[PDB]
Amino acid sequence: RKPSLLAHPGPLVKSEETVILQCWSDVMFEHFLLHREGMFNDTLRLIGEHHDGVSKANFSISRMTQDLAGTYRCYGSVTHSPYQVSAPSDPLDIVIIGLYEKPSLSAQPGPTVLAGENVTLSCSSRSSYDMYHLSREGEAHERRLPAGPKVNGTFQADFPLGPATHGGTYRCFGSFHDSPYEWSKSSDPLLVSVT
Repeated sequence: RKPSLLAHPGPLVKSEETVILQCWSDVMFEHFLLHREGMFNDTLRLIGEHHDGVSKANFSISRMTQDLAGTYRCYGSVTHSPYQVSAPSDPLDIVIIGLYEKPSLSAQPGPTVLAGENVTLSCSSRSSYDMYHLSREGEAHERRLPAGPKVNGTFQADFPLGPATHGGTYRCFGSFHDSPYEWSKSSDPLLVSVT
């Protein structure tokens, strides 16, 4: 069975700041394997610490650098079965943010709608970002879309939210094709409310 993987304080890290990745399972794993897919692929074996019912292991990053950015997954293991590991934790993208000008985030028809209204959030900027990333507070994986051709000055991606059900606070970021885990500064948060 797969462990959990979380970043403290969060997966979106400013350049040279710290982040700690933690693997944990209510299953008493002796060791955890933390695997990163990115510019520098690596798999680290961490010793599981037992904390009253929980087994967990940390991988601490003192200064966030692009070599540590990427998609991470954790596996739990036990020594009586050295050649087998648990199913993988859900992937967690550790990204470096705050590297470029923050984009603009707007909602159509607007940020306050009735349930069912078809809402679209648009991320835009004068910077020539190749991709935009949409983050919703409290929701795990960022959505992404390629920026639309420059419509004379502006580069933008339109994220459909579909018929409104639940509100949320959204933020967005731009990135370049050369580096999928290096993003701009966050747009100002947008609160979408649904009645």
